[PDB]
Amino acid sequence: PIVQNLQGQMVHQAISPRTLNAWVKVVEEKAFSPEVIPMFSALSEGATPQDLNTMLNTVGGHQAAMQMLKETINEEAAEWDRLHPVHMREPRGSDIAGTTSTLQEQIGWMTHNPPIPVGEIYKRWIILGLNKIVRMYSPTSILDIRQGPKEPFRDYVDRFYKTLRAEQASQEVKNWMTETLLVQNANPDCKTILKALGPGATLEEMMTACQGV
Amino acid sequence: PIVQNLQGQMVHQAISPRTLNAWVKVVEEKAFSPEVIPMFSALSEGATPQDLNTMLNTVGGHQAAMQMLKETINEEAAEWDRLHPVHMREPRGSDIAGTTSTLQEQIGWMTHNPPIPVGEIYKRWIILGLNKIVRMYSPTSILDIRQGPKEPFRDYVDRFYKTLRAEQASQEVKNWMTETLLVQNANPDCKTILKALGPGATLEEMMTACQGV
Amino acid sequence: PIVQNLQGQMVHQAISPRTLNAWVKVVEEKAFSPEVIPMFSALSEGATPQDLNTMLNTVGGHQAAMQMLKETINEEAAEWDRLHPVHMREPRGSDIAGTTSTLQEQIGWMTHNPPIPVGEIYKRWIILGLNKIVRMYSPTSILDIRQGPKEPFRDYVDRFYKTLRAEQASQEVKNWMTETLLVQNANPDCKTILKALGPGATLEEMMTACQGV
Amino acid sequence: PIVQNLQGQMVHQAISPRTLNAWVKVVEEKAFSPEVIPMFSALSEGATPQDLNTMLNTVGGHQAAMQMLKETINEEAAEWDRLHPVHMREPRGSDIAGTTSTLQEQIGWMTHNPPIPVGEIYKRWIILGLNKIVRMYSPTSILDIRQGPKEPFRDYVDRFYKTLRAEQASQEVKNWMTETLLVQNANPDCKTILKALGPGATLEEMMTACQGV
Amino acid sequence: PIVQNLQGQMVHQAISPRTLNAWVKVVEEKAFSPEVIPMFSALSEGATPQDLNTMLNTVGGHQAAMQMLKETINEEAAEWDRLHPVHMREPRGSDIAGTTSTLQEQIGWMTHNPPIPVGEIYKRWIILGLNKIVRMYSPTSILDIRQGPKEPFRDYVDRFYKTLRAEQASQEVKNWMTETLLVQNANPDCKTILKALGPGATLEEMMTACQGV
Amino acid sequence: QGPKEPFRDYVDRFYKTLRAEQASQEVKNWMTETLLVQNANPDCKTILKALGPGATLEEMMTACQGV
Amino acid sequence: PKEPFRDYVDRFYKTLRAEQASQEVKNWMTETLLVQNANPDCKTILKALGPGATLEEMMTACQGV
Amino acid sequence: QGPKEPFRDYVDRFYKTLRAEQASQEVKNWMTETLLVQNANPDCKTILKALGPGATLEEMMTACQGV
Amino acid sequence: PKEPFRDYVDRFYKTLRAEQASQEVKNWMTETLLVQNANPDCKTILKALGPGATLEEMMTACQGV
Amino acid sequence: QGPKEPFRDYVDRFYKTLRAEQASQEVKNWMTETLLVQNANPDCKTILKALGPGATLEEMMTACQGV
Amino acid sequence: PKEPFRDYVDRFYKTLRAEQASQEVKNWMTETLLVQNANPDCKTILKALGPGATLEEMMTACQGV
Amino acid sequence: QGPKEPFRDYVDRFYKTLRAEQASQEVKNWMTETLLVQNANPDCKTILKALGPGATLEEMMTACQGV
Amino acid sequence: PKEPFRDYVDRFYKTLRAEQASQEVKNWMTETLLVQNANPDCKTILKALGPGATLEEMMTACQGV
Amino acid sequence: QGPKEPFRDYVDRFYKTLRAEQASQEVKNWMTETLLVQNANPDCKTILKALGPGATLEEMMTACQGV
Amino acid sequence: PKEPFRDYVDRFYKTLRAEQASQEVKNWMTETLLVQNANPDCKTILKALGPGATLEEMMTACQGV
Repeated sequence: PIVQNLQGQMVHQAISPRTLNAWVKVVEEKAFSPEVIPMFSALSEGATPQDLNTMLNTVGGHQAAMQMLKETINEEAAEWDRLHPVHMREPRGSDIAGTTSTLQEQIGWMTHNPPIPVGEIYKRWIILGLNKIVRMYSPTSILDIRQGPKEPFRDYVDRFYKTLRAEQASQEVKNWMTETLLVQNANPDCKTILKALGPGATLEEMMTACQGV
Repeated sequence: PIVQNLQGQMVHQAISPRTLNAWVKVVEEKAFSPEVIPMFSALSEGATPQDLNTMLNTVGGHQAAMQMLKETINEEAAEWDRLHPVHMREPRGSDIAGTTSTLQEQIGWMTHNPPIPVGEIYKRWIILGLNKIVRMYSPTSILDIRQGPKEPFRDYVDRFYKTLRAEQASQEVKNWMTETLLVQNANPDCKTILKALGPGATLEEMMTACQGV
Repeated sequence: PIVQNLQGQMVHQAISPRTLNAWVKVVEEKAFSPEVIPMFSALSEGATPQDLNTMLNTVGGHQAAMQMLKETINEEAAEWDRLHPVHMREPRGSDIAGTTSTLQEQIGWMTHNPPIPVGEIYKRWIILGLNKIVRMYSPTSILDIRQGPKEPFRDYVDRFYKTLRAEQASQEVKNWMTETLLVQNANPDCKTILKALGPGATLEEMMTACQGV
Repeated sequence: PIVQNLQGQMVHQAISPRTLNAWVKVVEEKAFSPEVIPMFSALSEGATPQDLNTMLNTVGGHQAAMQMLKETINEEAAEWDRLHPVHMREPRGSDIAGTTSTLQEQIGWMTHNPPIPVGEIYKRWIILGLNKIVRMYSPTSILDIRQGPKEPFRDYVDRFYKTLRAEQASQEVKNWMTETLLVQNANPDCKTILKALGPGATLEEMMTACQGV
Repeated sequence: PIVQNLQGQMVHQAISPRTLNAWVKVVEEKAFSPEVIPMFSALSEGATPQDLNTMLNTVGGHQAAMQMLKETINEEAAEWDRLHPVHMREPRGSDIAGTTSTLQEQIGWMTHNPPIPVGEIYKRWIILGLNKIVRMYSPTSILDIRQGPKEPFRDYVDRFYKTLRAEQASQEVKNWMTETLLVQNANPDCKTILKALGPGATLEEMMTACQGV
Repeated sequence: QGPKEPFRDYVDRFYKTLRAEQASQEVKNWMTETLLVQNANPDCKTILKALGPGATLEEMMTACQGV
Repeated sequence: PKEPFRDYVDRFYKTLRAEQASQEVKNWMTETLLVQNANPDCKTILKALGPGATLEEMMTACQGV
Repeated sequence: QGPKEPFRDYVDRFYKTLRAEQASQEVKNWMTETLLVQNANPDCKTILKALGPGATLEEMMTACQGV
Repeated sequence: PKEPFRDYVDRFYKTLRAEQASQEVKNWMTETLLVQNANPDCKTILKALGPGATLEEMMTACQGV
Repeated sequence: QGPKEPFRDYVDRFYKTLRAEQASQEVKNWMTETLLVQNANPDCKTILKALGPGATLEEMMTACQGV
Repeated sequence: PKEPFRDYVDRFYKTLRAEQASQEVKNWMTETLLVQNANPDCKTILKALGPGATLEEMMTACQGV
Repeated sequence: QGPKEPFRDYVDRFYKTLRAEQASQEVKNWMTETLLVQNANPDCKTILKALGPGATLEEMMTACQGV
Repeated sequence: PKEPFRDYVDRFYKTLRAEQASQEVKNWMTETLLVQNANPDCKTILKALGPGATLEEMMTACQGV
Repeated sequence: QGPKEPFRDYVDRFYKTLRAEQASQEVKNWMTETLLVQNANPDCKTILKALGPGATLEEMMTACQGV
Repeated sequence: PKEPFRDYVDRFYKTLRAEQASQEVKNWMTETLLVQNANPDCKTILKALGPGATLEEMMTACQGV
């Protein structure tokens, strides 16, 4: 992170040891279940690119996942260099990625007016790679999720949304999936309740109708 | 949060990374079980509206829940604008919600004399939305909770109160529910013990009578 | 808590958000099992009455438990007013409870010479209420605890002491309970080993005799 | 702990609330399993005797364990007074134990040149008492540990070493126990593999030979 | 760690008590499962050799593991003394290991220009020893890992990679192991799917082909 | 509600009981909304739940007649 | 009896094109009679819509039961 | 208490034993309150628990006679 | 024998309106005799109230057992 | 797809249905890619998955004919 | 029928060395005929490669099925 | 110890073996205390454990004779 | 044989009041003979006390076995 | 290795296969050390593991002949 | 056949004290012949030591198999 020093000038604060341990727990124990993206996004709040690379040094070891992450970062760095050609110096994609930039360059950019938020930029490329990894480690297609013959509708909704949260689908597809597939893949008793609501039903109406089904 | 700087003037302290991770754990792993409201209320102590929005950026992803939260916030923001028409400037509902206000406006209001506690105000609108979400994700009506034929009365009381804590019921209804339904839905042996106490029984008397039932 | 400011004068430090979350976890998940009293006592180290009330705002919601806590606090506040009649001003019971006192009054009392430790006083009234609540939520009388026919003696000793720790019993009764009931309620094989030690046996002798029984 | 104040003079920092809660978790939930000694040793890093007594106020409640701890501390305090007769004043055993010494005496001793490290001294007496308690609560003699007929050798080695770590045995006895009993109490198939290594085998050779046995 | 003091000069900050407790949890509870190396690497960020030795004082007790660690450190210290003969003074291997160096020597080296990063050097020797220990405590050869007849391919990939992460294999061997053994040891149905991809398949292609197999 | 009981008869039983019930009007409001659906016959209950909680008694009867 | 509801509808509206009642009557005819002359199962399903149902609602609800 | 034993007889057994018991008056207080109910016959015990712990022995006998 | 307790009460008080003892006797009559002439099960339930029971307590306790 | 149905017939069924389906072109894109493989016959599905998602319909038919 | 695919290939190419069609024909002969004259199982496996398959792909795919 | 073996005979077996055992005197001290009780016959072992670890061999034999 | 140990003790001490040996003998008589003339089970239990046992220890140990 | 196969024959099978194997010399080193023991017959494998990984092929054969 | 290995050793060395070959031969005799004349099971166990085994290794390994 970045902290105002005793002289009032902004200075680096290293990402604290037990924060990195909380990220190591998230990488090692949750096996890229979709909550890894929220927890990465949270633990890296205000992280400089040096801090973000300090976190990715423990995605290393998951060498298949790390490869997908590195190539996604490189792909986005090239796309940055394409969208923003050459005119502190303005950061190139490798400067955003914290490989070629100095720490003082990173903090300078993040503390500029207007800010050049290279940390919270690079964090988007990393989150996009983590989305690819969460897809790879997903156990099921959304089309495989069906309600158990005695499964509570809440628990099926959780299985469904947890899977949907991993999918590649655009929001327009996720809307269609929510309405059609959540109804379609319910068990026949609960499906009968859901069908009676008609196509415009909110998830609130669906679940409140199916309490104790 | 808000912290007195080295100059003695009040300044922003960002909600720390591992605090946000503790909130991500509460959203992701506890599936809007009713303890999500206490834990939100605790983790957001002294949060500015910018901090609260930083926490809600991880209710996003639970898109059905996030919709209920956004529309509840907008509903309360309109109700604020109705209850407090136009006369720092006094905050409009979108200023309470931290969308249109600056961070310095938020801290200025929260540090005024008397304080204008826009953080601990907005936190009530958020908690009201989380109550709607906790209802939606509740597994059972309070009327579905019945003591198992060999369930310890303590464990049934916990199942009952945990469900009652999710319900929409006003306190007058919750009082009636406690006295009549907790007795009514006990198993017949324990119900016989509870009935013998009469209608005025405290929960202490009920549980102390039913130890080892 | 209370912290020496940059001017050297003592000032309030708010009980930190993730400390309150650790208390919410203790209230919500451990269901007033007896370790709730140690964890309350630990998390509230150096808490002012405003801090303690900030912690009790999450016992609220457990409305039966909260009622027992409020009436125990009020009972102790009246007993304080009785034991210390009217002569900073000396704190009345409601000043100890942090309802009628200002934060500066609370810190002034806690930092006086000699100290008037209104925080670590009020914390005793709260712990006394938590003892009543731990009794109510206890699953068994100490007289119901018997060693399983193949239960290791250590595990029965833990079940016994965990229950004994919840009981109302004075220390003289707890001594008698330890010696007579721990022997009496062992299974007949282990009971035979324990009886052979005679009445003066320490718990160390009992357990070291019963390793691998 | 001890911290350099803004004037550069050393001053007390109270053992933080959530550190005490992490110790309460270690005492309450791990039932004096042998890792309680490492976790006590870690959480009490740089603790003054006042801090250490603040931690032992939650071993209280485990009244049998607390008695063994108190009498071990008193025994060591007398042994200190014997080994160091009367000549800040030099600390007596009760000054090491933080009962008769002031906080400023404790910090003065710990910050002297050479240091008089009354905290990290007293912590040894406490750890010696915790060793007695870990023995009492041990479930088995080391002689009771035998490998299951299909138990992986790693898991038996863990059961064995975890038990050996609780035993009274001197290091010379622990060496003999490791070599003879770990071989002797293996199941006959794995025992056949281990015997083939001869008496000089390292634990590395034993385990690498028994992978997938 | 190392922190800039109020005078701007760099000074020691002790590795905080609850950080050491998080390491004790990692050593005691995770039984040298391979995530112990990431968690050591994370918790020891910026650790001086005195801090690292403070962490290794709780690998002590796992006396077989501690022996492998000590001899690996001594082996690397001798190799350091060989690779860097005698010319602050330049650190010898025992100065890197923090046995013969002073704390001020350690911080002086770590804060030099260019830095002499004795902490993040010594941490490599420790991690190399932890790799030996993780091998010893590994439950299986990579050749023993086979997919269950109904095991999801994701779960077999996790079992495989978790085992591969423990192995001695160089990266060239790990590449060959990934491609040939992951295919070879799949169950015959999933193996049929994997074989159809040909030898060049990425892990992404393998897993996306085997979703719901 | 009985296993074959017409919904108009069950409504009559319910409100006839509710007049004797001694709880306050606030509780009776919650009762009329929650219990009337909860204790309905499983077929009739399935019809009623599809109306949602805002339905009037007239609408509930109009839907459930002949179920 | 067991005629698919779309076929019963087609018969009904084909007849309603022929018989010559006034518009208010034809409205009432569709709304009451299309339900009341339906198969007993279909009639039971259709009454769950109440009196406001358009034909599209009736067909999408019934599905031939 | 026996499976058919009159409560007055069980009280006589209990207090006759309590006079021989060697524990202090503090323990005997706890005994008279806790054990007398705990070891009562399950029917009689069900009557006694409904009186609550503040009941006198006279009240306990007055309630349990003829159970 | 098995008469519902409300009916036994009604018979008793209907009789107590007729027989002419003084008020102190009538008080004692309700309190002792309404219990002691009850059905044996009802009598067993009613004695659990002790001597202080009003008729409302007696009826709400017994419920016809 | 049927247990013995030729893949060209299943493709005809699928796209004939897809023309009647009322969802937007964005959804239909996702449908044509995902559902066509997902609902294929297990043998034919095994052939299709080996082509990967980038395969054209012509390639899918060319592979699955005679499966 | 059940001849191992390598032996069928060897027979085919041994024959293709003898019969005298032009190069474009020989290319088409290997590509179409080596598949179309294969055993029915082998033919089924080989068509999964499409028309671009080299002989090395054909043999490493078929493995004699 | 055998299922019927007199404790004096088991002590003779044990110490006769202990003289042949090659471990150091520190280990033999731990052996004589721990193993002698641990490997005793379950009845005899129950007698021995009640003496506690500080008992002498003479006391152990004096207690276990005729068990 | 199966006589409760308290009764055997009472017989023994009643006899020891009568027979006229000197005090050192009477001490030895209680200590050795009260054990050695006991029932074989009682004797087995009592030897577990060793020679130092007072009569109160003997009775509280034996309990009539 | 076969259930009765002489170790010299299994070594010949293994290295004859290893010459055909297309992996690099680094992989073949790991193969010769790991697989030769791992795939040995359970009796022969038990002999081989007792030699440890540093043993030469000559030592492995010298130990396993006649197993 | 089934003779305990210590007894076979004792017979062998008792004989080796008598027969008069030179020292290099006696070394080879102990090393090869003590194994090769052993019982077939013992011989199988002993070859697992290789040629370097001293008699103490041979006895502590074999244990009479």
